[PDB]
Amino acid sequence: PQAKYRHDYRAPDYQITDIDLTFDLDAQKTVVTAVSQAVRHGASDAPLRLNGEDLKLVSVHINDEPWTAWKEEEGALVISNLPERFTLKIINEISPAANTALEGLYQSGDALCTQCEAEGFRHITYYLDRPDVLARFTTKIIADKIKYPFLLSNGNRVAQGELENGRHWVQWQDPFPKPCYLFALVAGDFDVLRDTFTTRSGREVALELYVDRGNLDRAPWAMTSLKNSMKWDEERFGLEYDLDIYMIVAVDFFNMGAMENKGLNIFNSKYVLARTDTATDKDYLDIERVIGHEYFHNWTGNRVTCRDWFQLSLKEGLTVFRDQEFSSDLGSRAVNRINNVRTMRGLQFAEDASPMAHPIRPDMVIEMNNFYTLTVYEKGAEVIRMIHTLLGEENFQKGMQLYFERHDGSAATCDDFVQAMEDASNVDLSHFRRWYSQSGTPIVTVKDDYNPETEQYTLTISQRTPATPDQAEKQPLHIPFAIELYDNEGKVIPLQKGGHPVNSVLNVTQAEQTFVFDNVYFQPVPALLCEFSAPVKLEYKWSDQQLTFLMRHARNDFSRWDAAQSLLATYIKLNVARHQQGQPLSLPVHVADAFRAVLLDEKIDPALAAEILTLPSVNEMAELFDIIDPIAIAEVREALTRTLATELADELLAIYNANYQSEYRVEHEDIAKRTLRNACLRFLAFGETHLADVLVSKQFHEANNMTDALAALSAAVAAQLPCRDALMQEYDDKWHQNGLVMDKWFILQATSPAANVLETVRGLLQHRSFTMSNPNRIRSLIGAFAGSNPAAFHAEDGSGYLFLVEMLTDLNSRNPQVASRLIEPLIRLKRYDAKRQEKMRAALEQLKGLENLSGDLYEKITKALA
Ligand SMILES: N[C@@H](Cc1c[nH]c2ccccc12)C(=O)O
Ligand code: NA
Ligand code: NA
Ligand SMILES: [Zn+2]
Repeated sequence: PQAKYRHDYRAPDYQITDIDLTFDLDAQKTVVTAVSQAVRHGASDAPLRLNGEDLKLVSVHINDEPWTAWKEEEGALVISNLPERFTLKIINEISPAANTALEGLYQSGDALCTQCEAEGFRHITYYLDRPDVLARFTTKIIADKIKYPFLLSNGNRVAQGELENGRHWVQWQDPFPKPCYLFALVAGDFDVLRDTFTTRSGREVALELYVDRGNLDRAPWAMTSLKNSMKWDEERFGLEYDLDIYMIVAVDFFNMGAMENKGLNIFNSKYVLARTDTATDKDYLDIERVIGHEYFHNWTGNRVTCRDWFQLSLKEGLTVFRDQEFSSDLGSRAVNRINNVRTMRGLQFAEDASPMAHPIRPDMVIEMNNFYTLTVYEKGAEVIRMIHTLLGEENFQKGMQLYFERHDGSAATCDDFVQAMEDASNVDLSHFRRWYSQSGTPIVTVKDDYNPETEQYTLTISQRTPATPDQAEKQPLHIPFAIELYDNEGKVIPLQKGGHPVNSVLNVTQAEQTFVFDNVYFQPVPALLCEFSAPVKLEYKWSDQQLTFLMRHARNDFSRWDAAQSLLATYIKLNVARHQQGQPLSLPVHVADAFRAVLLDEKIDPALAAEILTLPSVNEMAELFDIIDPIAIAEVREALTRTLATELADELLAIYNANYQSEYRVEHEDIAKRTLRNACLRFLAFGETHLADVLVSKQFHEANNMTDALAALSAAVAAQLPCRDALMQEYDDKWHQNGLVMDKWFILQATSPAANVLETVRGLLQHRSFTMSNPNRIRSLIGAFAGSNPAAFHAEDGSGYLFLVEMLTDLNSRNPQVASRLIEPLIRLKRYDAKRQEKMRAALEQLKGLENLSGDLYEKITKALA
């Protein structure tokens, strides 16, 4: 497999302006007829090079003349000796039923559906499968009427007819030129939820949600979320939907989350289907986020698309930023920010420290499907958010407006977007652009001094980004570094110098810099990197008392949570070192006291309290350490939970009881109380065994919603309570027919602290609700074990690695995209001790030797073994 390079970008030799597709659909053999209007832009002797994968070519015509001047080669059809403008007609066959990779045209249950991003359309026909080629599509679909009564593609229905032998057809036209990755086709039999949204300017939009027969009871929340998304994009960004119909199809078999195909989004059913007895608060909020995300792509991705795939973050960073802003505006901004920061520090930082490290705009890609990453998406959003911090909302929106004005109807670059922001705002972003080209996580070190003689406070701030495997050279970035200074009363000290106010967002642009503030009338307690103002590691020598002071006094809820994280980090590190020496947990009394105060504080938002009372995950804890000890981390997390459960037992029960809610509502105040109550339950499960078992079993059985039922079941598994097996069996018996609900149970099985977890996981490969044919099942059982049970995955006997090798040997052939998701825990080997590294290296070497090794795995394995 050959690497492709961003610096090799060249405008295409040919454009296609219009394509008319016909599908004669059948699961075994689909015939595709594609009639494209092409125009040569390059040299008169340049051949037309069409991408194609696994196609059976039937015929090639140019202006209806059977063409003799062509050859097929690896991944391509190369057509020579063409006029400047011509009609290309290709007929080819494909086999949806044979498509286990779920890219191109494939089967999802009884339905046929497509996935074309990034380079899936070339699995359907020979085409210019590159996103800077935009064409107007029309799509004719011919199929068996009984099997496929609904035949959907992008845009509007313009023709329909009936044929002999029980077949029918529909033709669709989408007026907006698009790259082929935004093409979609769906055929099948569905229940349809229909509704309407009227845009602010009065365009009435038909909304249609297609779900498997029998699932209409689970569709209204997604529909509500769609309307919410449409309204928000109007209010916040001034953007209206631009077509007459908005279709969403929920499919059970899907490699990712959802796909923004113009006017015909295709969603993993996990991000559509919800009922109060099947879905948790988190599921509801995820459906909201993902519905919003795909909707927001209509402008940031569709109306303006990507010139090439190295520009992926142009749409993904900006659309993730938009979905976060949406969720934050509608819900708790603090809880959203907190959770997004947990993801950055606990998951994205790990990727940036790994062999797969890349800038948000990559320079080199072998398999583009490998680059739909925490970096491109989540760090991409942090970079957008930094622009927002630097510009402020008004200038940011001016930048958005200039971006659309310039680039609407075209494929653009990351640099185009940055230039629009810079030009609209008059803020210089030339240095800022390095965030697009540099990989790795900057470390920002802060030292301070208070001078009582002069009433000056001095911050000396330094930065460095360690070298990464992809980049030997690193340079200083433009880091927006937000601060707040507090006096002894918890009041904010005005920032000023030489008689002028100073902006609280410091521009940290050098390797080292000093900032001096005057009229600092009392020695301050600083709040540093407020609202996680840049995606960086902060090094500052906090005292415990400074941190508990911030937990009490900090103005923004994020700062209060973040101070608690810094307080915990010190004692997590302490207790992991202790674990390694065979010593039990040690925690100062004043630390337990800070958490008691949070529990008992009547004024604190329960949403905030709940997050402070949610310990960092084992993945967040891992990032505190150069070399990860996953067993020590897991056991310390449990010991810390048990210690707090004992110290806080009375308070935890009081708050648990106080937050009881008889009515279940998917409403932010109720969700916040429930999140707090269940945070309390988690500790209570790890307290005195009989009371724990009673509380947990009672909640599981009395729950009137899945959030409370699953919180109880999860606690029973985590604390290995007596009731565990009975409750787990009860859930299986009730829910085994429901794959999405069973995913929750597979996750609990996979992440269990039980000594025999791997045995159980292997046995579950035979479970009635599990199948290797479904990405959701695979991720919930196998992915959760390897990625979310590092203590078991990294068992000292190497059994976890051997298990994953077995699974990846299957998935490499079946579904390389899912295989490549699942190999990630193995490529982290350099973070582990020598003995583990050698077993992980052996595992990777076994996979490297596989017959028919996918490009997806090849790329990751070679980087890991380098
Ligand atoms: N474009 C989708 C992501 C996606 C869905 N399916 C895919 C398959 C391959 C690559 C990306 C995807 C999004 O970010 O909203
Ligand atoms: Na809000
Ligand atoms: Na100091
Ligand atoms: Zn996206």
